[PDB]
Order: sequence, then structure tokens, then C-alpha cells
Amino acid sequence: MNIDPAARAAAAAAASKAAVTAADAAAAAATIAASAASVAAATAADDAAASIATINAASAAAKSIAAAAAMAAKDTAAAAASAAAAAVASAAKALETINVKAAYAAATTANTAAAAAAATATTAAAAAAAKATIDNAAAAKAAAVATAVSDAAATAATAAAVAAATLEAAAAKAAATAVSAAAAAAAAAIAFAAAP
Amino acid sequence: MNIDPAARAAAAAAASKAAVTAADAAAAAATIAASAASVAAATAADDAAASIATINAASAAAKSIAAAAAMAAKDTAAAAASAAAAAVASAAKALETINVKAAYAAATTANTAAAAAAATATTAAAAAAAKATIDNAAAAKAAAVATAVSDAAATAATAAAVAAATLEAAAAKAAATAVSAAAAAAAAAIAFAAAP
Repeated sequence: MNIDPAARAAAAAAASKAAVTAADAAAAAATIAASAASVAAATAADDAAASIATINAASAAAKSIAAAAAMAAKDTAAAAASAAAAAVASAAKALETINVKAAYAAATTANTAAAAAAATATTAAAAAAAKATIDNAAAAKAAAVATAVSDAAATAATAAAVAAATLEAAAAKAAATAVSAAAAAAAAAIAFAAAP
Repeated sequence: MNIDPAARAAAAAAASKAAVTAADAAAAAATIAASAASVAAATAADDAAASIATINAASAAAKSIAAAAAMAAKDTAAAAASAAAAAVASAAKALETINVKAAYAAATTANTAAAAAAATATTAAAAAAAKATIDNAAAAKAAAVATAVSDAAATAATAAAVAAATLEAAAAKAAATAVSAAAAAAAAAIAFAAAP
């Protein structure tokens, strides 16, 4: 029987050592991979929370703006009502001392036209103001939407880069592991063949 | 003095009635406008809350998927580890009864190559599987983003339509109010002029 006992022992120790090494490498890689997925999932949840925070803040800001706009509308109406009340008062007072029919009608004609001129201006102003408010709110909302488009792009780019880094590192590690295993097997085969 | 007392009274009653009418119309319009802005602001806050709900639900769903993917990876690794342990066992057993040097080396060569072939297949599978998981998650996220783009479009269209309806209704109301005021003033002027 032409196999030296110590040589057989050496070959068996190398096979056993290789088994343990390979098992450890497989577990190590599984752990590193699992960790990366865990981190990626937690990072994605953090980003969802940030997006929600951004929407809540914007809604809070929109709430304040709308309330202030309502007050400003109330104030604008109140100024117009003060002016209107003054005109009603002066319209009537002026007629109190007028005693010629034609003059009374002429002053009435002026009062009527004045009231219509101011009504037209007040109505038009309010349409212009309400529209501006509407446009401001739509513009704020759109800016928030646009920013979410680019943020989502950036978030997806970052995630794909981390994934790529992870897959490249795993591949380099697997490759080096294979090289080492083959070199250890190759050395053991030389040694076995050389043994007397 | 050529103004009939009752005619003067009638003219003054018409001017006073017009003042009250106009004041009531201005307040009425301000109330309707304020109401519309209030409703629009509450509707916008409801939509912000809905967007947040959608993000929370999606994050919850992504959480479940990632946990299941982790378990599936664990299971896939465990199957590969069972196979690897069986191969280590059979590799060694087979050598136990081999007593010719060349045969022992030849079987060792086969064991080494088998282990490398399976390692290569297990590594490649894991890279393919991890990538698919990564792609699935990126695809879910992108679909959610895409849906938010179109939802934001729909929400903005609905709001602009309601704003347009509101501004058109206010304008029709103001126009009718002006027509009525002018007709009442015109009738009063006829009556005053006709009075003896």
C-alpha cells in the first residue's frame, strides 16, 4: 500500500481545513449581504419619513398663508365699506339743501354714477386679488411637487450607487476567496505527491 | 320751491333702500368668497393627508417585502449549506477506502473541482437573486413616484376648475347686481321727474 500515513493525514487535514474555511466564508458573505439589505431598507424608511415631514411642513405653511389672506380680504372689504358708507352719507347730505327739481335730479344722477363707478372698481379689484391668492397657492404647491420629483431622482440615484458598490464588493470578495481556495488545494496536492 | 314733498321723500327712500341693498350685496359676496377659500384650503389639507397616508402604506408594504426577502435569502443559503456539507462528507468518505496514491490524488482532484463548481454556481445565483430583489424594490418605489406625479396633476386640475367655477359665479352675480341697481335707480328717476 503506497500511501505514507503522515501524507494521508496531511491531505485529510487540508480537506477538512478547506471545508471549515469555505463554510466560514459562505456565512461571512451571507451576513454582509443581509446587513446591506437591512441598512438599505432602514434608509428607505427614513426617506419616506422625511418626505412626510416635508408635506406636513408645507401644509402647515399653507395653512398660515391662507388664514392671513383671509384676514387681508376682510380688511380690504372693510376699507371699501368705509368709503361706500361715506359716499352714501355725502350723497344724501348734499341733497338736503337742494330745492330746485332739476338740480335735485342732476345731483342724484351724479350720486348714482359715482356708486356704480366705485362698485365696478371694487368688484374688479376683488376678482384680481382672489385670483392672485389662488395663483400664489397653486405656485407654492407646484414648487413642492417639482422639488419632490428631483428629490426622488436623487434618492433613487443614491440607492442604486450603494447597491452597485455592494455588489462589486461582494464580487471582489468571492473572487479572492476562490483564488485562495484553489491555491491551498494546489499546495496540498503538491505536498501529497512529493511525500515518499 | 318746485319739489313736491312726497316726491322728495320717495327719492330719499329709494336712495336709502339702494344703500342697504348694496351693503347687503357686498357683505353677501364677501361671505361666499371667504367660504370658497376656506373650503379650498381644507381640501388641500385633506389631500396632503392622503398623500402622507399613501407613503406610510407603501413604506409598511416595503417593510414586509424586505423582511420576507431576507428570510428567503436565509433559506436559500441554508439549502446551499446542506448540499455543501453533504459534499464534504461524501468527498472524505470516498477517500477512506482508497489505498493507491494516484487514485487518492485523482479523487482529491475531483473533490476540489466539484467544490469549486458549486461555489461558482452558488455565488452567481446569489448575485442574480440580490439584484432581482434590489430591482423589485426600486421598481415599486418608482411606480409610487410615478403615481404621485399624475395624482398631483389631477389634484391641481380639480383645484383650478373649482377656482374657475367660483370666479365665474362671482362675476355673474356681480353683473346681475349691477343691472338690478341701475334699473332701480332708473325707475326712481322716472318717478321723481313725473311727480307734479
